[PDB]
Amino acid sequence: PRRTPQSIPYQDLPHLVNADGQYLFCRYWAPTGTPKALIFVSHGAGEHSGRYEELARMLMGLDLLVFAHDHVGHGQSEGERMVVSDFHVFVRDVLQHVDSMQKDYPGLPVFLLGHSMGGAIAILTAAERPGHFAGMVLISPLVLANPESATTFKVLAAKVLNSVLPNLSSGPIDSSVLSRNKTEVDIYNSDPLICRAGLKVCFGIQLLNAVSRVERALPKLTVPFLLLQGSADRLCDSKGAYLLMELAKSQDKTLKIYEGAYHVLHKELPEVTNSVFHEINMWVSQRTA
Ligand SMILES: O=C(c1nccs1)N1CCN([C@@H]2CC(=O)N(c3cccc(-c4ccccc4Cl)c3)C2)CC1
Ligand SMILES: [Cl-]
Repeated sequence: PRRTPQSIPYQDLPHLVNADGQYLFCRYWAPTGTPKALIFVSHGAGEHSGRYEELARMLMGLDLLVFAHDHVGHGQSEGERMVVSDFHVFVRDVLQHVDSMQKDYPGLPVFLLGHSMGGAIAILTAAERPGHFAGMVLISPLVLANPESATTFKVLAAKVLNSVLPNLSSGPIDSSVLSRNKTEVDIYNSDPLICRAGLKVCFGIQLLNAVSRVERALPKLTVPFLLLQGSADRLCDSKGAYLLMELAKSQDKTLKIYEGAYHVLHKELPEVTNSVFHEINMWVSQRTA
């Protein structure tokens, strides 16, 4: 039997099989009655769909059907950890899941919610189906990386690829600089479904591809969106949030900046997280009435 990386059979779990034959672990939060809309939650690099439990519960409380999967190489899905043949795999697999749910809830609007790399995936998914999605909620989306970090990575990648230097990595995710909430940092660090390994050069190249593709997509974007961004984001530079506001053609676009907040706004200090939940609730409520 095909099993998760934790050895649990997929036959016992909600799942899908992607176009490459890989099992992806799925998660669903359905309201008791007819949903008003569907919303797909797109997690980021190194994490998984279970990080979004409370936000998903809030959205299902608004009578949306919330759905997600662990991207290939993440969480309880198959694949070598935190690698991908090409970044578009993630987009393709989101569209598979979206298409399979929409046909069983025909006529319902579909939203996207994404954080960080998951926000890049949401942008590229909406740009691939222009006019299709009802709206997108973006939490610190990967639009422009920290320029020092990105430069460092490009230099390292050239040494590995071009000068064949072995076993080099620019390092693992450092959660301590991604939230000011120390309790959330500790919870993340001990989550058994995250990836704590050093960044592989092949995956960093796909993240660079993502940023390049997002840049080309921004003028095609017409989807309504809410963009939430912290001013002290060490990973997704706030300049990218301003770029997205400027270059998207969407007629319905809103930015909220959280002064002093770090990258993971939905796992930040309680005043920030509570605001993030409130703002998402009101934005989605107003667009699902
Ligand atoms: O919940 C948490 C908490 N932190 C503190 C408290 S809670 N999170 C979940 C969300 N991640 C985001 C999601 C995402 O796409 N990220 C991402 C994006 C681009 C690059 C890299 C990267 C950087 C270096 C090495 C390897 C890699 Cl891959 C990571 C990190 C952060 C931690
Ligand atoms: Cl892509």
